[PDB]
Amino acid sequence: TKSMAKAAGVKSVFAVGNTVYMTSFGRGNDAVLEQKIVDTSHEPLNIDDPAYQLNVVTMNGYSVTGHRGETVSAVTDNPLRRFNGRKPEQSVPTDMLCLKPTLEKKFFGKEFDDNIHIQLIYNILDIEKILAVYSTNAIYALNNMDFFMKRTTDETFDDFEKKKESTNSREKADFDAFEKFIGNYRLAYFADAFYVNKKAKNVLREDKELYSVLTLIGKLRHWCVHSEEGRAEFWLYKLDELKDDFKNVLDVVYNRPVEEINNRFIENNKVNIQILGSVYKNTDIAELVRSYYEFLITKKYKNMGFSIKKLRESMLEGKGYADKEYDSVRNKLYQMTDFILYTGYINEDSDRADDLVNTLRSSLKEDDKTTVYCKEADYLWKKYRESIREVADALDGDNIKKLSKSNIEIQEDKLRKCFISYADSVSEFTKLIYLLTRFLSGKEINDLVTTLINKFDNIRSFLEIMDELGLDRTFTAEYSFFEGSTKYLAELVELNSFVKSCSFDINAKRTMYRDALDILGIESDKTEEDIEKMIDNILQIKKNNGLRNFIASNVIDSNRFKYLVRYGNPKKIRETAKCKPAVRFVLNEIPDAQIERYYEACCPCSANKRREKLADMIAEIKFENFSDAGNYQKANVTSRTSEAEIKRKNQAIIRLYLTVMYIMLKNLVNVNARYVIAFHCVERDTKLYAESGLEVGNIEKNKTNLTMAVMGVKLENGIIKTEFDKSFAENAANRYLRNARWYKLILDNLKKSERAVVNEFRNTVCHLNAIRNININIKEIKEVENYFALYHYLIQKHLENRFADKKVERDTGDFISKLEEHKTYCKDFVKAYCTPFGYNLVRYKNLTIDGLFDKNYPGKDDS
RNA sequence: CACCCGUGCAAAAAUGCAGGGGUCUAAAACGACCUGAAUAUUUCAGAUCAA
Ligand SMILES: [Mg+2]
Repeated sequence: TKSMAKAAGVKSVFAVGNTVYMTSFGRGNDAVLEQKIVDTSHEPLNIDDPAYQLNVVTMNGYSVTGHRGETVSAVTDNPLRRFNGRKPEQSVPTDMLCLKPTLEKKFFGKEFDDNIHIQLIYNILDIEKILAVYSTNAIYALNNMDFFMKRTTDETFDDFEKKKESTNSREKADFDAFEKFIGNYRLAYFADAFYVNKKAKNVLREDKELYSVLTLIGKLRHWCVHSEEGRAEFWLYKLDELKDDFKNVLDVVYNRPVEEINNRFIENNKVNIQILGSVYKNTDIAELVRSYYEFLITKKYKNMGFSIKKLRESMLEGKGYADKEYDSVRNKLYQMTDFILYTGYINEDSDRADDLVNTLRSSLKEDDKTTVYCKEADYLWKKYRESIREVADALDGDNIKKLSKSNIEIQEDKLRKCFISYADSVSEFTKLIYLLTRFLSGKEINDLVTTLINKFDNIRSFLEIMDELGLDRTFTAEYSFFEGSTKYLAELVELNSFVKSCSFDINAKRTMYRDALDILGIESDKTEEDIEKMIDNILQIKKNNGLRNFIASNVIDSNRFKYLVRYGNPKKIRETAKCKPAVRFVLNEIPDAQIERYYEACCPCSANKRREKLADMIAEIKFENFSDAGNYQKANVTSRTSEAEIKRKNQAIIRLYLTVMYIMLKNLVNVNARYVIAFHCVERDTKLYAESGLEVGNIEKNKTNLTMAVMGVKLENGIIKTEFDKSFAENAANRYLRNARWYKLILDNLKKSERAVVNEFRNTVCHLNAIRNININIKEIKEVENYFALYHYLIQKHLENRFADKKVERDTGDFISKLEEHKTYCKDFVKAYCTPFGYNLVRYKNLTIDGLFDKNYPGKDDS
C-alpha cells in the first residue's frame, strides 16, 4: 500500500540543470544529502553513515536498497524524463497548472531552472489556504447574532469615533452598528478576548480595544480571501508596521495564560512532583521539575519520532487498571507513566528509540507497525512495573489530601530558564493567530497550528539545502518574512502548549439560562411572561439552587453547547432535531458498543431497535422533564440510590441530545470549509494567469470567466455559440485540460449554468447563510445517506427560496423541479454551479462526486 | 477502489502487468493531528455561577 522508496530512506529527488540530486531522511523533517547523478555517473555524498546504496542506475530509473531497520530494495524515477517518454528528452518539469515561472518571478525575483523553489511555494500557498478557512468560521460566530467586511487597520478608534457625530448616512450607521455589537450578551462566550478580571470581578474591556480586536481579524479575512492588488497584499507579512493600538491588545491577551501557568507552577502541580520524588529517590528534585515542566507544558514527548500512548495502551491493556475504581485517578496515572517512558528514552534507552524510528519508517503495512509497538511494550512492562504500582497505590484518595496540604520549598533556578517567553519577545504573527483561536472550537485549533508547524518546517528544510548547493535563496524585499522561518517555527511550538490548556470561564449570567432551556425544549403554550418566571424560580429571585447547578453543569459547561451557540442559534437547533432521518443518520454512524452504553442508562433488544428509541426520545425533550432536579442534584452519581439512578438517567439524555447535534453542525461547516478554499483559489489563480499574458477579465460579475479563458472559449450574447473541437483542448492553457474528455464534459455542464446563481453560491458558502438558516432549508427530505447529500440539499433549497419570484432558464427550472419531486439533492445540479473551478480537474471531481469527496468515506467514480 | 507521469508487453489508440509522485486534491514517510462519538496548568462528587 505504501511507497517502497520512502521505506528505503528516500526522501526526495531534485533536478538542477542537467544534474540530478537526491536526499534522505534525517532527524524529523531534516534533509540529508545523498548521491548526485549526471547521466549514469553517481558521486556518493555523506560517506559516513549512508541510509541506502543505489545498486543499478540508468537514464529512466534509479534502483536503491536501504541499510536501516528492515532492509528494503526499491526503484525510483527520473524527473527530467517527465512528460518525455514516448514522443528535449531531458528538461525540468513544470506544474500541472503551467504556472511555475510566475510564482518564482513573484516571491523570488527571477526564473530558475530548478524544481526546488516550486516545492517551497506550494507550502506558502497552503497556509493562506488554511488561514482563509478559519478566518471565515471566526467572523461567522460574530456575525450570526457589511460592518465586518470593509475593515482595516488604518482606522484607529480615535478616527472611528468621529463617525458618531457624522451627518452622513453610512458613517452614522457604521458607528451605530458598533454600539449594537458591544451591547450584546453573546460576547460572554468569547470571554478570553473580550473580558478581563477586575472588590474584584470579571467585566468587559475598554471600548477602544474591542474595536482593535475584531478590526484585526476582520482584515485577515478580507486579505486571505482576496488578491489585494496594491501595497496591502503584504499585510500579514509586514506586521511590524502596525499602530500601537493593535500591538498592545495582542500583548495583553497573549500574557494572561503564561502568568496563570508559570507565576506559580509548583503549588498547583504540587501533587505529581511529590509522587515522583518517591520513585526517583536518587535524582535531585530541582532538575526533575525542569523535566516535568518541559514534558507537560512544552510537550516534548510529542516530537520524539514515535507515539508514547500507543506503547502505553499496549503495555497496561489487561493489567487491571481499567476498572471503575480507577476513574478519577486515571489521568493522574497516565501523566506519570508517559513521563517514566520519556525520561527512559531521553538518556539511557536512546539507542532503543532510534531503532524504533528507523523500523517504523521501513514498514509497508500497518500490521507491521502495530506489532513493533506490541513488541517493545512487554519489555517496558517487565521493566517499569513496581514504579507503576508504586504510583497507583499512592493516588488512593486520602493520600492526596496530605500531599495537597504540605509545605515544600524548591529552587526555581533551573526552571526559570525553561519558561515560556512573554509577548515582548515573540512576534506579531504568532500573537495574531492566538487571538484568532479564541473564536474557534477545539478540533479546529489543532488542525490550524499543527498544519502550520509542518509547513514552516517544510519551508525550513529546503532553505538549508539550497545553501549547501549555492543557489539564490534570497526572497524579494517584500517577502523577507520567511528568512526567519526558523524563528516563527519554534514560537508556534510553544503556542501548541497552552492554546488548548487554559480557558477562562465566566460565572454564568441569566441570559445563558434562557438559551439553555430553548435549546433543550420549551412547551408550546408558554408565553414570554411565563418563561421569565420559570428562570425566576431557578435563580430564586432560604434558597435552594440545586436546579441552577444542573442547568449549568450538564449544559453550559459542556464543550458541545459552547459550540452550538457560536455557530448556531439555539431555537433553530431544537426545531432542527425534529428531522428524524438526519438525526437517525447520526445514530447509525455510531458503533453499537456506544449505543448499548447510552441505552442501558437511559432505558431504566437489538441495535436498530435501541437506535429508534433514542431517536424519538430526542424528538420529545423538554426543560419541564428536568424541573424536578432540585431533589437529586446533591446525590452522588456513583452511589446506589433512586436519586442517583434518576440523575444519571437525566444526564445522559442531555449528553446525547447535544452530542448528536454537535456532529451534524460540525460536519456541515467542515464541508463548507472546503468550498471557501475553492473560491480562494479562484481569486488566487486569476491574478496569476492574468500576469502571465493571458486575458481573463473581471470575475466578481462572473465566476466562470477564468475556466473559459483557460479553454479559449467565450460567450457572445449571454451564452456560448462555440462548439466542441480538439484544436482547443491541445491548445489549452494548463496540463489538466489538454485531455479531450474532461474538456468536453465541463463544456456541457458550463453551457447550462447561469451567472446569477453562481454569484449567490459564493455568498452562501463564504458567509455561511445556508446553515445560518438551517431549519428553514431542511424542512423535508426522505433520507440521508451522507453529509455530502445533506449540505447539497440545503444550499439548493436556499436557492429555491431565493429564486422563487425571479427569471430562470429551462436548465435551472428542470433541476429545481427535480428537487421537489425527489426530496433530495440533484446530482446534475451540483456540477452546474460548481463549474467555476474546472481549470483544476481533480478538485472539480472530488467536490462534485460522492466517494471522491472525503478520504475516510470512499466510493466509486461516475464513468 | 480518483488525477497525472515513466517503464515492459498486446496494440494503433486505447487496453492488461509492475511501480513512482512534497513539484496532483483537505492529502509525501515517522510523528503530531483529523475521521471520533474520547476536555486537561487543577483527583472526583457536592457547594460556589445576576444583581
Ligand atoms: Mg501540496
